[PDB]
Amino acid sequence: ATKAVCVLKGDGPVQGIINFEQKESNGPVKVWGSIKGVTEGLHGFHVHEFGDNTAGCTSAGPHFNPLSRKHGGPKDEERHVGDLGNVTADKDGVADVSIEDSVISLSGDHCIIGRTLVVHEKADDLGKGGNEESTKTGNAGSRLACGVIGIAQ
Amino acid sequence: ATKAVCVLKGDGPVQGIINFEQKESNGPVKVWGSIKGVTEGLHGFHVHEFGDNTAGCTSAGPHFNPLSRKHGGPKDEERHVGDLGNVTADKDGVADVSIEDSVISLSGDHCIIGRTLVVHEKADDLGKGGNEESTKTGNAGSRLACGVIGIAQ
Ligand SMILES: [Cl-]
Ligand SMILES: [Cl-]
Ligand SMILES: [Cu+2]
Ligand SMILES: [Cu+2]
Ligand SMILES: [Zn+2]
Ligand SMILES: [Zn+2]
Repeated sequence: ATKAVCVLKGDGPVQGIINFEQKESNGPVKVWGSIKGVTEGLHGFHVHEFGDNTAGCTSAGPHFNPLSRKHGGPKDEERHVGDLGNVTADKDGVADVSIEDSVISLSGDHCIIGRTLVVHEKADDLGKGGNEESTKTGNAGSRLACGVIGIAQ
Repeated sequence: ATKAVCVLKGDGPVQGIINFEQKESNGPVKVWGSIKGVTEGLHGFHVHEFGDNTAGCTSAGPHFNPLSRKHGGPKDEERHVGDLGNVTADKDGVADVSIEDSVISLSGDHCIIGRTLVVHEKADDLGKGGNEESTKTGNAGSRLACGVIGIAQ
């Protein structure tokens, strides 16, 4: 299988390790791991275009959107390639991440390797929020931690 | 694509930002930037196989070596793809990096996107030391700082 990994860090207490595995060419990508230091509830979770952390998470730019679509949720046909929805933290501030997605890839034009994974302050409204930002960013707010997605063994 | 970036970090603090640019896929990659916090003199400088920083720089594994060749200097035919030689720090502990390399790439099978850039404790002996490690690691010693190479705007 092809594999990738991302270490999430930021300016505050949020940190985690996220794994990716794609067993078959153009097949589903399994995304799993854990994030700690976040508030209980849902937090937006996306791949952003640039693997640039020079000024922290802001340097990663907008959502990864090679097909020029509107923002949505991962279950929607209308979404950015990088739109992985929300992750959910428990009362301890720990989110167990377990996603399977077939729009991201670990090769080709939808490849996410070398791009940035970002966990946000607020929930992503999945494009359902009724204001213009909703179909751009999902209103997920500030970037609490990020990392560059790297090739894994 | 045509640009990449890497934020190097390690204990010291050792800190740097390294940029990569490739005009066309059949051309060389320019590698430039600055590294601070290291001892005066030459330090080994390589792309390692994995973009995995989970336990720091050790997690990046061996030099990026898709052809299974021996370790060398950047000028040599017999080298690893990731063998970028040495960078040189001044009395103030700052290295100004300025390399052009024809073997690394920002696309294709020698693509370094999603891999780890590492600066070392010691100089790289370019495979011309007397010992068996010379033609594996160049005897560059510990890993002072690293980061994952990301796609840049
Ligand atoms: Cl959802
Ligand atoms: Cl040299
Ligand atoms: Cu995001
Ligand atoms: Cu090295
Ligand atoms: Zn989006
Ligand atoms: Zn080498």
